[PDB]
Amino acid sequence: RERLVYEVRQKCRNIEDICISCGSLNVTLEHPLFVGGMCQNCKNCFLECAYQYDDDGYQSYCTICCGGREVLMCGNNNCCRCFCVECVDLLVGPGAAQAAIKEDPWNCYMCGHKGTYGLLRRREDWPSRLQMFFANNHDQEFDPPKVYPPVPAEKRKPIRVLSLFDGIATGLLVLKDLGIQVDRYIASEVCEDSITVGMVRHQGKIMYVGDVRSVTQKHIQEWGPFDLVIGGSPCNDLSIVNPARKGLYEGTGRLFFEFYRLLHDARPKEGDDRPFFWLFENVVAMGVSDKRDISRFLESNPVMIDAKEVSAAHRARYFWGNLPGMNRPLASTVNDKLELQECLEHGRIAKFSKVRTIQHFPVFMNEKEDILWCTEMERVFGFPVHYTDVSNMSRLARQRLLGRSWSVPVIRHLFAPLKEYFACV
Amino acid sequence: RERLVYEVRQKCRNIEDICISCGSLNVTLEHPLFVGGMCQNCKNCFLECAYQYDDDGYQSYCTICCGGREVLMCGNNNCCRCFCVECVDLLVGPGAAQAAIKEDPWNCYMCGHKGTYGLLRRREDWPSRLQMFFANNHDQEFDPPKVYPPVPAEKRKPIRVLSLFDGIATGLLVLKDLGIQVDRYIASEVCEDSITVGMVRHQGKIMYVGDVRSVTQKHIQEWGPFDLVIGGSPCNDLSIVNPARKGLYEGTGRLFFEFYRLLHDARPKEGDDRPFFWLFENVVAMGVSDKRDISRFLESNPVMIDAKEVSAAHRARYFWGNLPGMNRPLASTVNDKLELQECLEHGRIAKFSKVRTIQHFPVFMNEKEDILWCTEMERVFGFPVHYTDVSNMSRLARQRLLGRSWSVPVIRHLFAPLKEYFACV
Ligand SMILES: Nc1ncnc2c1ncn2[C@@H]1O[C@H](CSCC[C@H](N)C(=O)O)[C@@H](O)[C@H]1O
Ligand SMILES: Nc1ncnc2c1ncn2[C@@H]1O[C@H](CSCC[C@H](N)C(=O)O)[C@@H](O)[C@H]1O
Ligand SMILES: [Zn+2]
Ligand SMILES: [Zn+2]
Ligand SMILES: [Zn+2]
Ligand SMILES: [Zn+2]
Ligand SMILES: [Zn+2]
Ligand SMILES: [Zn+2]
Repeated sequence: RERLVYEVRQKCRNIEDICISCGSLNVTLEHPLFVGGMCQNCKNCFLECAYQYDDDGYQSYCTICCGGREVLMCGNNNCCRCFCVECVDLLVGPGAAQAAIKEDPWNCYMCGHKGTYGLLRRREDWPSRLQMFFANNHDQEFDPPKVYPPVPAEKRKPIRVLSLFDGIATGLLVLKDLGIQVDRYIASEVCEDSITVGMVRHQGKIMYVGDVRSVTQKHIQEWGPFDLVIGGSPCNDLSIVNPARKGLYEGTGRLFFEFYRLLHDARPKEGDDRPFFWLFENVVAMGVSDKRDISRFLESNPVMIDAKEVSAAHRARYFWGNLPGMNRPLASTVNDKLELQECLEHGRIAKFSKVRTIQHFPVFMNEKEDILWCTEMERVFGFPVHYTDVSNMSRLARQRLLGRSWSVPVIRHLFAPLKEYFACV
Repeated sequence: RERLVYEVRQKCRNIEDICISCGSLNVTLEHPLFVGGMCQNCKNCFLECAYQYDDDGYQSYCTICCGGREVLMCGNNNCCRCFCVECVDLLVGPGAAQAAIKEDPWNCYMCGHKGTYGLLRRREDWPSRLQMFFANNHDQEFDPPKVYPPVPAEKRKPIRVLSLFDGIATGLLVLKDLGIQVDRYIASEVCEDSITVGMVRHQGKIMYVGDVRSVTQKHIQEWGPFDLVIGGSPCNDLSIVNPARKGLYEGTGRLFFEFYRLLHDARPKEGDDRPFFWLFENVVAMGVSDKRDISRFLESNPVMIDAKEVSAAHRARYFWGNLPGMNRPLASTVNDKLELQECLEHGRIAKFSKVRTIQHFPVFMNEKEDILWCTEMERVFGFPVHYTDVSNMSRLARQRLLGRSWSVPVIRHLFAPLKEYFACV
């Protein structure tokens, strides 16, 4: 693309007529953040790569092209973006990257105070375009989810939940917080610590099953009709945060199908018009063909929901499902804490306003750099105070346990219209 | 196990009380071919490894322990077994392997003419035990397939077939050979050569679809009710014959679920008691957890069927399904050719009686070593004479095309009782 952008700056080619990521001429889209066109292969790359972060908490690849060999990290607080040397040679000029390295307090171009440069200019409604960009994923066209008519209030009954990959029983907790009567809560999980957390916090009510692969269709039938089936595949191997990324499709992908199977096992037959609901959860840093196969099998379009809208964590997650109002915008109640500082312990001050979890140690306390405490990690994700202090487990394990979990106010947002279909306390 | 077999030969321990594969004390089974016990981990290893062959046409690992670091290949004609140096040190004695290397015309212990040795003796009903060994896979317990009562002859109608991973239309060909009227034959396939083969040989009757992943439930509904859904996942990546074995679960495993999905899409509802039948096919050289997940999802027990019983090829394949009489023993009609020589062209003589396809070049013609000709490969698998000579394709591709296919008399054996449920020509 060096010669093509030579012709762009000579006013012989429009920058909007060229794909600013790789220099392709097959322009179909516009680049959502900056000025230029966008080809489809770069859209797939952008889907996979944009929200991939390294162990330093900064982006794994360049923000522009979603590739790049050596990148520029950003000095500005809470910003995690990177711009590779090659991109800066076109849009800011030749040698601007090598000169920009030497600028010790440097701000990236999404954070630049001027907001206007010569060849590169920032497009104004970029957050709106970022939200629209996932609606722009009409390549995987699917039929709209079947809307079930509301059951009258006197006729409502307690909800029954099959919860696969339950973890620390975030789903049941949220259902309690919403005041929905829970007839029963069947849960499959294999990690003993998470089992214990659920046992204690939910007071023996949870009927514990073993591995998901031991659950047969006969099991599904004899454990009574289910009203709500929920689950989230393992995300630790999909996430770029784990240093030992042996594979992505291995382990986690197989377990996905387990959800798939039991979903069909729990689904009412056609002609049985009783209300039935399901939710699957996954990370945004995933493969495109992976995401397609998931969308193909669950026969639906993903919704991306980021917890930043309602909580103090960057937690962007896909939610497939047929719960009513899964698309509607997220509202943050006053109880929710949109600033990191409100979630800290007294005596601590946060330089950060959000913690990126999908400047390693986020806290300045007594002029020293510390990790968030376990009870604060609970407060960040919306869990009740001292939620995971049940058994005698190490801090590393307990942090890990909290880290995998669903963001509580997001899950409250999703589960809230179920109150219109089931009984209240 | 060296010290344990020291105590075995001192008449202080029974060889039947020790696992002769790895020396484990957790004896649950008996070794099917030879004298000793067998632990469960070695059973899983034996399931994965026994029918794995290298590119030389001989076994990938030792026959005894299904491991081994350096193996002894067998001199006897058509025998492909290998025995590693370590195994021969216990059962035949120390240094017997190094001395046995020096014996230039050497026979392995499954082929030895005496049939009786000191520590190792061959158990007599080993083929019967080999057949029973797959019935011995009761670890994956499942309910018996639902038997549908026979429809009266006057009421019978033409069969409708959804055929995924169709290849060269072996299924429709076999249905024609059985004289079953075929209302329609919907087929998904992506390889153009195989499409062409089916087009020509089946005279435009086949309605060709694209990739299986583009077939929706709506497609399944609007293409009319299906009476028979069949398919076999890609086996080239699972097979050890391809040198570039990057993975086994990638590509082929994902495509398996496609079958799974469309099967549920094509299945009649409960309460609709109309006859419906399905068949899935796969190779025997596969992983145990892979085989378990397949058995879990199709909710059935595999049947292993080897084509040697009815054809001139070693073609051991798993068949899941609910077709009546899928367990019953295979009969070879006089038309079928149990000897390789009958399948050769005139002027050729086969040293081999069977061709192992899952001394590379199987034929001595004019005192020279040659590959089987394409028309003979067709004759080996039971295809009609000159079946794949349709378009202008290379020999390597055309052999490959034939190689993937289902064995015709095996498929005839499976499909034969469908004549009791549908209309005849
Ligand atoms: N085979 C298996 N069966 C059930 N759970 C499993 C499993 N393998 C891994 N898991 C669990 O699946 C979870 C995935 S992340 C769980 C998030 C959950 N929604 C929460 O709020 O905590 C992990 O806790 C892991 O322990
Ligand atoms: N995505 C896909 N959709 C349909 N077929 C595919 C496919 N990917 C690979 N295949 C085909 O699946 C076949 C698997 S082996 C086919 C055997 C078949 N029963 C026969 O008699 O020939 C291959 O021919 C391969 O071309
Ligand atoms: Zn591009
Ligand atoms: Zn870049
Ligand atoms: Zn910045
Ligand atoms: Zn053993
Ligand atoms: Zn061995
Ligand atoms: Zn032999």
